[PDB]
Parts: sequence; C-alpha cells; structure tokens
Amino acid sequence: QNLNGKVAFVTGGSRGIGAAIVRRLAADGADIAFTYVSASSKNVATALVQELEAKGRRARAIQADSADPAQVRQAVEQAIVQLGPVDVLVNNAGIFLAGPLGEVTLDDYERTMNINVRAPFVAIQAAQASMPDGGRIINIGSCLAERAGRAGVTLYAASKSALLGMTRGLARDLGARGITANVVHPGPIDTDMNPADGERSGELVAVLSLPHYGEVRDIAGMVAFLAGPDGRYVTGASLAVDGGFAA
Amino acid sequence: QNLNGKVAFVTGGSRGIGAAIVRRLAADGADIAFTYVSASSKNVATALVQELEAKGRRARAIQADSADPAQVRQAVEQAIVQLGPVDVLVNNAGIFLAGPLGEVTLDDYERTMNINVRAPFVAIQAAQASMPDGGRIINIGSCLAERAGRAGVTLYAASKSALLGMTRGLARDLGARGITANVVHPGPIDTDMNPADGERSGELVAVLSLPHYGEVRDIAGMVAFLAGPDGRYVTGASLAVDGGFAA
Amino acid sequence: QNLNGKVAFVTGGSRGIGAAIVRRLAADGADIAFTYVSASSKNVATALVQELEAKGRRARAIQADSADPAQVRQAVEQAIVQLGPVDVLVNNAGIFLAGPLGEVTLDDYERTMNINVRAPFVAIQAAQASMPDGGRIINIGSCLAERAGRAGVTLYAASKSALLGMTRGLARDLGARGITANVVHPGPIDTDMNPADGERSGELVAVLSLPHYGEVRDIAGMVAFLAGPDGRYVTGASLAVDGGFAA
Amino acid sequence: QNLNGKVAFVTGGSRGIGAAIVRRLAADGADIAFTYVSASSKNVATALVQELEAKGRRARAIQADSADPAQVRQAVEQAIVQLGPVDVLVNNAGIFLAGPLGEVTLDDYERTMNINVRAPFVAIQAAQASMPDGGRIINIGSCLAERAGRAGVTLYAASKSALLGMTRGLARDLGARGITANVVHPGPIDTDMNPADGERSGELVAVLSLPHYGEVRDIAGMVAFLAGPDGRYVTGASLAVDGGFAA
Ligand SMILES: NC(=O)C1=CN([C@@H]2O[C@H](COP(=O)(O)OP(=O)(O)OC[C@H]3O[C@@H](n4cnc5c(N)ncnc54)[C@H](OP(=O)(O)O)[C@@H]3O)[C@@H](O)[C@H]2O)C=CC1
Ligand SMILES: NC(=O)C1=CN([C@@H]2O[C@H](COP(=O)(O)OP(=O)(O)OC[C@H]3O[C@@H](n4cnc5c(N)ncnc54)[C@H](OP(=O)(O)O)[C@@H]3O)[C@@H](O)[C@H]2O)C=CC1
Ligand SMILES: NC(=O)C1=CN([C@@H]2O[C@H](COP(=O)(O)OP(=O)(O)OC[C@H]3O[C@@H](n4cnc5c(N)ncnc54)[C@H](OP(=O)(O)O)[C@@H]3O)[C@@H](O)[C@H]2O)C=CC1
Ligand SMILES: NC(=O)C1=CN([C@@H]2O[C@H](COP(=O)(O)OP(=O)(O)OC[C@H]3O[C@@H](n4cnc5c(N)ncnc54)[C@H](OP(=O)(O)O)[C@@H]3O)[C@@H](O)[C@H]2O)C=CC1
Repeated sequence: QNLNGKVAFVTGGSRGIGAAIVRRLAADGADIAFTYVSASSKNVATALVQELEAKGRRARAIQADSADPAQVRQAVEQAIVQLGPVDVLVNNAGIFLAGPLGEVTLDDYERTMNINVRAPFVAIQAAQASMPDGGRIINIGSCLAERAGRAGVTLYAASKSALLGMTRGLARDLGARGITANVVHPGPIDTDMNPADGERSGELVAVLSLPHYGEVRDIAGMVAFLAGPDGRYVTGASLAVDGGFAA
Repeated sequence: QNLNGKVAFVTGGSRGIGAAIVRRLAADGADIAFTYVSASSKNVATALVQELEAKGRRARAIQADSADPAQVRQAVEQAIVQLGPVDVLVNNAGIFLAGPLGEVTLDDYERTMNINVRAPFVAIQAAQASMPDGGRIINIGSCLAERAGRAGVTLYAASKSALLGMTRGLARDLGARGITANVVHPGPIDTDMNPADGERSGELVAVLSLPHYGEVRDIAGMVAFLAGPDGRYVTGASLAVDGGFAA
Repeated sequence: QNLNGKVAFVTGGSRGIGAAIVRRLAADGADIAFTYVSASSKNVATALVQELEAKGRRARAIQADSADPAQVRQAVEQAIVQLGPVDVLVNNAGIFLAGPLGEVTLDDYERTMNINVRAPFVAIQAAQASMPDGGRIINIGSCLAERAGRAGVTLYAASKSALLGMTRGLARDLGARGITANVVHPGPIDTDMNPADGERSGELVAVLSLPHYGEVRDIAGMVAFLAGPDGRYVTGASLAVDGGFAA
Repeated sequence: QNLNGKVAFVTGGSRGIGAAIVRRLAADGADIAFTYVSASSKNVATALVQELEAKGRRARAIQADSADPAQVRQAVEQAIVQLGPVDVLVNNAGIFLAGPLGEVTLDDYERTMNINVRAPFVAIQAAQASMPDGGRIINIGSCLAERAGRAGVTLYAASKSALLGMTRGLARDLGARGITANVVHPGPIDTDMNPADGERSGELVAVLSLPHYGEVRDIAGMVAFLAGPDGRYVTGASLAVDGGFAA
C-alpha cells in the first residue's frame, strides 16, 4: 500500500499501543523493527515477528531497554543495517509512575526522564542521520502533557510535555528535508498500563466528552495517518486522540 | 469504502479546499451535498455534481449565501430530505478580509462574523437535530486563529479563534451521542483565495517549517480521516495542517 | 500612583468585576470613565462617580448598551471629550447565556456575539486612533474560552475564544506604537452572575486546583498589573486567573 | 511591603534575570537566599548580599551547581535553616545550548536536562515539605517552550516545555495548601546570555510585536506580581512576558 518499500522503527512494539502500531504499519506495507525490554515479553515479541513474516513483511524484534541510551541507539543502528534506513520512527515505549509528590524518588525521576524523554531523543538522533527525505517522526505523548487534571501526575506530566518542545524543534530542524515530526496524545486507552476496568476507570470516564475508554487501534490509526501520504504536510503538531478529555 | 452509506454536507464545496473535500469524501463513498454562493460558480458546481454521479455517488449542489442564516438552514434542510440525515458536516466556506485596523468597516465585521462564525453555527444547529449517533462535525479554521504572526489580520483571526470554543463546546454537547467535533487549521494552501505565486507568498514560505505551500488534498485528507472510522475517538481537537507554521 | 495622568475606559464598570477594576485603577491614579446598561444601575454608577471624585479622581459614568454598537462608539467618544485620549481600555461588560444546544435561539446568538465580541472590537476601534503610545488594551475573556469542560456553554465559549485571535491580531496591529493587548481569563469568581453559593457552585469547585471561588479583586489586580509599568512588555498573552481550572 | 516577613529562594540569583528578581523581591520586603555556580561569581554574589543587607533585608548567597541534585537540595535545606521555610521559590538558573541537531552531545543533553528540569524539580521537592500555606512556586521557562520558531533549539525547547507539565501537575499537587505554581516565559531579554546587541538580535526583534528586546525588570515585575497578594488566585498558568513573540 502507501507504506510499501518503507522501513518503520517502533519502540515498545511488543504490546498495547505499540503492538497495535506495528500491526497497522505492517498492514500498510512497511517493513517493521520494534523493541521490547521485559524478559516476559520475549515470547510475545517473537510471535509478533512470526505473524508479520507470515503476511510477507520483513520484521525484527530487538531487545533494548529504553532506560539505557546506548541500547536504544544500538537497536536503531541494527535496524538500519538489517532493513535499511528508517522512513518512519515511532517513539511509543513509555512508563507511568504516579503518586504523592513527596514520595517521588530520584530513581522515579531518572527512570521516567530516560525512558520517556531521552530515549526518544536518542532514537531520533540515530535515525535522522540517514532518514530519507519525506520521513516521519511520531512521538507518543499523553493528554496529561497538556492538562494534568488531578494530583499525583507531576513527574509523568513533565516528561510528556518535554516532547512538545522537542517535536516543535524537530519540525524546524528537519523540515528542509521534508521530514515531519508530530506528537500524538492518547486519552485513556484500554491497555495493561491503563485497564478500562480499573477501580479508577470510572471517575476518569466521567470527565471525557465521549463516555468510554478508547482502544489501541485509535492510536494506531492516527499514527498510520501521520506516517502515510496524507500526513505529508502535517508537522510540528500535537494531535489529541483523547475522547474529548481536553475539550 | 469507509464512508459507504453516509451522507456528507459541505459549505463552499464548489472550489478550492471545499471542492477537494467533496471529491475526497465521495471517493471514500459518501453521498454529498454542498453549497456555493456566486452565480458564476453555478456551472462549476453542477459539473462537480455530475462528476460524482458519474462515479456512482448521489450529490446535490445548493446555492446558499453563508451570510444569510435562513439560506444555510434551508440548505441543510433540503439535503436532509433529498439525501437523508447528515453524518458528516463540514463547515468550510469562509471569507478573508484583511487590512489596517483603522480601515475596518462594520460591513467587513458583520460579513466576516456572519460567514466565518454564524454560518457554521447555523449549519450545525440544523444538522445536529437528526445527525445519527457517531456523526462527525468538522470546522475549517486557520493557522491565523492560533497565531496572527503579522499585522492586518485581527478581524479574521477573531472570527477563526471563535471556532475554537465553539468546537470544544460542541464536543461536550454531542459526545454522549458519539458525535465528534473538531477544527482543522490550514496553513498556506495553494487556492484562488491564496495563490502559491502571490507576491507575498515568498515571505510566508519563509516562516514555515516545510518550505512550500500545501495543497487542497492535504486539507481533504485530514478531513477524510476525521470523517471516517479512525476519527471515532478524536473530538474537541485542533488539528494543524500548516507545514509547521506554528512549530 | 503608577497610573497618574492616565485615563481609563471600562465597559460595565458599575458592578462586579468591572466595579472592582474601576476602583483599583482609580486608586492607582487613573481618571476613569465607565459604562452601565441598566437604568436600574444609574444610582450605583453615579454613586461610584461620587466615591471617586471624593478621592480626587476625575470620573464619568456613561450609559451605553453593549448590544448596540453605536452606543459603545459614542461612549468612548464622550469619554475622550471629557477626559482626553484613553490610555487604558478595559473591555469587561459581558453576557453569559448557557443551556442545551438545541434551545439556542438566534436572539441568543446575536446578543451574545454583539455583547461579547463586537462591542469590544468597536470600543478598541474608537479608542485606538488617538491612544497614546504605550497604551493598554485588556479584554476580559473566560476560562471557558480555553476549555469548555462541560455541556451547555458552546455559544458562550465561542464568543470568548473569539477574543484570543482578536487580541493576538491587535498586539501585532498596535505593537509598533508600544500599545499592548492582552486577554484575562477569570476562573469562577464570586459575583452576581456567578454566585459562590449557587446550587451548581459546588461541582465547579471540585475541579479547581485551589478549592474555592476567586474574588473580584483577583481580576482587578491582574488588570492593574497589565495597565501599569510592569505590563509594558506583556502583549498578545492569555492570562488565566482561574484558580487552576485549566491546570 | 507585601512580602514582609516572607522568605524567597532564587536559583541563579547573581546576575541577569535572577539578580533583578532578587533585588525586586527584596525591595518588596522578602528575606532572600539565592544560588550561583561559578567561582568567578562569588564576588558579585556577596556584593549583592551586602546591597540587600544595607537595605535592611536578610540575605544569603550559596554556591550550588544546579547540575548536581545534592547541591540544589543542600542549598534549599541551608536556606530553610538560615532564613526559615521558603514562601517564594523561584527556579531561574538555566542553560541554553543551541546548534544543529546532529551535533548535540551526551553532555549537552545531560547538562541541559539536569539544569533546566531536574534542578527545579529537586528544589521544589525540598522546599515544598515545609512551604507555608499560601506559598508560591515560579519557574522561569522560555518563549521557545511554546514556539521554537527556528531550527537549532530542539534540546532547549524540550527542556523548557518540560516545565509546562511540571507546573500544571504541581498546581494540582499543592493547591489544597493554597500554594500556586506558575511558569513565566521570557521573550528576548537584554542580558549576558542574550545580549541586546548580538548579531542575531535584529532578526529576532523583527519577529516581535514590540520591536525591541525586553529588560530584566520586565521579568522581575511579573515574578513579583506572582509572589504577592495579587497572585493568590493564579496557579497552573503560563504567563508570557515576550514582547508578543508568540502573537
Ligand atoms: N494507555 C494510556 O492510557 C496512555 C498511554 N500513553 C503513552 O502511550 C505509550 C504506551 O501506551 P501503553 O500501550 O498503554 O503502555 P503498556 O504499558 O500497555 O505497553 C508498554 C510497552 O512499552 C514497552 N516499554 C516500557 N518500558 C520500556 C523500556 N524501558 N524499554 C523498552 N520498551 C519499554 C513495553 O515493552 P515490554 O512488553 O517488553 O514491557 C510494552 O511493549 C507510553 O508512552 C504511554 O506513556 C499516553 C497517555 C495515556
Ligand atoms: N487557503 C488558505 O491558505 C487558508 C484557508 N483557510 C480557510 O480554509 C477555507 C477555504 O479556504 P479557500 O479554499 O482558500 O477559499 P476559496 O475562496 O478558494 O473558496 C471559497 C469557497 O467558499 C464559498 N463561499 C464563500 N463565501 C460564501 C458564502 N457567503 N456562502 C456560500 N459559499 C461561500 C465559494 O463559493 P463560490 O465558488 O460560489 O464563491 C467557494 O466555493 C476557509 O474557511 C478559509 O478561511 C484558513 C487559513 C488559510
Ligand atoms: N463571573 C465569572 O465567574 C466569570 C466571568 N467572566 C466574564 O467577566 C465579565 C464580567 O463578569 P461579572 O462581572 O461576573 O458579570 P456581572 O453581571 O456580575 O457584572 C456585569 C457588569 O457588566 C455590565 N454589563 C453586562 N451586560 C452589559 C451590556 N450588554 N452592556 C453594557 N454593560 C453590561 C453590568 O452593568 P449594569 O450594572 O449596568 O448591568 C455590570 O456592571 C463578563 O465579560 C463575563 O463574561 C468570565 C468567566 C467566568
Ligand atoms: N534571557 C533570555 O533571553 C531568556 C532567558 N530565559 C531563561 O531565563 C533564565 C535566566 O535567563 P538569563 O538571565 O539570560 O541567564 P544568565 O546566563 O544571564 O544568568 C545565569 C544565572 O544562572 C546561574 N547558573 C547557571 N548555571 C548554573 C548552575 N549549573 N548552577 C547554579 N546556578 C547556575 C548563574 O550563576 P553564575 O553567576 O554563577 O554563572 C547566573 O546567576 C534562564 O532559565 C533562561 O534560560 C528564557 C527565555 C529567554
């Protein structure tokens, strides 16, 4: 289709929104490389690769801890060597540590900032060197980057709003090559990080414009749109897929 | 066909961005009704309708001056009886009157607010009474709504930023019915109203992230995405298709 | 006395937030002219003039229905004849019509748009020609301009988000003369229009960062800061005085 | 003296914007503690302290590299013991590293994020434990957090937009104690880091609404406003003092 002949790199592709993104981009015809960290995700990841090869797509699963900048850079470099320069980079892997402000530890701080901020920045730096003209960079942000709404999300909210300025700076840095950079903001999305049946799920739905959690395909479709022909003129933008959480 | 069996209504569908939207939504399978104002556009408008019928879509062109609240309301009422309840309402017709602040007249003001603000609001009121659950409302705004950037556009920017609160409030009003309301913000788009080769065009390209005007298909593609299945959880959002004018 | 020798114009200065603005600006040394609409307010307004003159300030009370553009223009012109060119223009008078979207009437729309949008533009257009270099324009917006948050405020929200684009275009139109233009956004404020003890008031406090309504001096203080020496480099900004409603 | 009897903490208080803040908050009557990093600033820092003591204020200058979390925490703890619990915390010290995206180094990343993001978070965590009810947190951000405008500022813009989410979450975390948290975004301000006569200054003045750089008093005045009685209902806000750079 419209991604035929293109290479996509997706951090966190083993499950949740990232697995939905890799499936959607592969269906659009991209060759896919994606990362995972947890040892418990190794089986899921190699099964995911087998599912994509069975559809005739090239695919690689790469273990790379986003907490470690060297591991993210190596993953991209390995992806480039095996599939070629990356056309679509999707920074999706994330961590959510929430709680009373006085209990936040330095490990909470370094871990959140390395995974949610520095890793996307390192993947971009590694990928951009050889990204073909008209390339795409798509960061997964969060509705909490633009509105905290509640107590207990200060550190997470700061890591995710760091991507706003990073994305706008990237759209300026790379626009002369036709490369676009956008950040997508999910509202509540039914995944393991945020189950739709969690005890907190109900008070959250109460503040949405649409009275329900979204689904992982909602995010994958926004990403597929920014990745394809229809995204060519969208850049530097914050695109909320949040059910009207912000309205 | 992502829009098969749906009805779409589009103000200002005879040329420019509005024409590209009607072609795109019909090509996605929607029956289309759209408005035009000048008698000079009557030929172009009815040629457009036969072009869609020749592709097997039902389509109707209705002459309705956006300045007149009854004409817009009657235009929507006519489309509902001829094509059925509208699933996709696209408020696109607009006027751009620019110049020194001291030279602004009351006719400039009433004409700008009647066309850019009141006409969409009237069209939404007529369409919403019978819009099926899961429907879509899409206002065409402007990058000048979020950043004026220059002298001489105060009246126009006020009329477009008026769609921001209107859209967010509509998302809340209609969200229990699954209906979404979004505003898309064009950057410079090569049209009759904004030619890519106008004498001021170069200084506008100079402040962009991507160094060229966009094209009418770029706005149409965003509209088609919000109109379809992948837009189902986007609501109350402002979506820039501006080449990074805002980055 | 940072406003000594300056003239202020305040729509709606007879009560609520506008009465607090005229009091605060006069205490800073401004000669003041302000408008009222209700004949029932003539006693409060002329009482307000008497209180200011007893403090040695020049003051004028001018009846001007904001629904009528001509009355606003003539009020500004009279203030100018009486006190000299206005240094500080404060657009405060406003109307709040809320309710179900299907019950909005054209009278609701016309009255809301004339009072909340056209009247400020007309006052600015009257005052700007002879506004001294370094003057100030301050529009009173609302937190609902940036976030509707709930159903029933669509029309009001659109009227208020119209001031964002108008204010940013004015900051461009007039900045070469040193004139600033800003919009202030009250959060819930205890006044006649929004009593703190209304039966609906409690659910609103529940979404604030500070757990209470604000007070009219909170807006008056923000206005005084913009009017005076510390505001000289602030222009085109949206300033929330909303108790953290948007946070 | 609206800050009488209160204690203020200001990182980077020896010169530029931070010195003007320490002078303004002391002149409003606060006892002040502030940090510096360079051994070369030790004379300037202790001279500033003597200037404040000569006006009758208590003041302490503490060398503390913001890059080092323990030094930042230690400085806040030392000031709490010496001057008492902090009422007004001003995170001002910052670093600007600009250049091509591909040349950004690990040290550029680590130093920018440790200084612009982590140090403010650490100062806040230390001060908030004993901050008196009704206190104020004021982060110094940048107009580049909200709009990059140009190529070459990606890292810096990411570090500053991180303060947006941090500030909004802090406002929720602390609002129940009456504490406010806001970010001030300077435009170009004539200092050592951004001299008003630099070769790049003219093209920058060309994109402003006011056609000149601001001055350090313009920033000190907005902080003093936030710190005082008139800021009591402002929280979670982004307040631009940018000459209309964003208009
Ligand atoms: N879902 C939501 O409601 C919201 C989500 N977001 C953002 O969406 C993105 C993911 O959403 P979601 O799918 O819900 O998250 P999940 O926790 O459900 O899935 C997490 C994925 O990220 C990967 N990941 C986590 N930490 C690391 C790491 N240190 N190194 C490498 N990979 C890692 C996991 O890999 P493994 O399987 O190997 O652990 C897994 O594939 C995140 O950025 C999150 O912040 C934004 C707003 C709200
Ligand atoms: N193109 C750009 O660079 C930008 C565009 N926009 C917005 O995008 C939208 C369209 O832009 P563009 O395509 O350039 O506009 P064009 O002027 O090229 O096309 C205008 C269309 O609107 C119709 N129209 C105008 N006034 C009325 C009215 N009173 N009643 C009915 N129909 C009317 C015309 O019908 P007829 O053909 O009969 O005249 C025509 O079909 C507008 O909302 C515009 O403000 C915003 C920012 C930048
Ligand atoms: N109150 C709140 O919590 C919020 C307030 N706002 C905005 O703040 C502004 C004032 O709010 P508030 O003071 O609470 O409202 P009030 O009704 O309490 O005070 C209104 C003032 O405006 C004047 N006024 C009202 N309508 C007109 C008109 N058509 N023509 C001329 N003068 C008029 C009245 O004059 P008279 O005495 O002659 O009637 C009165 O002095 C408005 O623009 C409102 O939208 C924004 C968000 C929330
Ligand atoms: N000025 C501008 O044009 C703009 C400024 N800003 C922000 O405003 C704030 C101040 O601006 P400006 O006054 O121009 O900055 P300056 O560089 O002129 O002053 C720097 C101050 O920060 C201190 N400092 C720097 N690094 C450290 C550190 N690692 N540990 C402790 N103290 C440190 C310095 O201490 P010493 O004296 O020991 O060096 C000095 O007091 C910064 O956050 C900046 O990014 C935002 C937008 C535009």
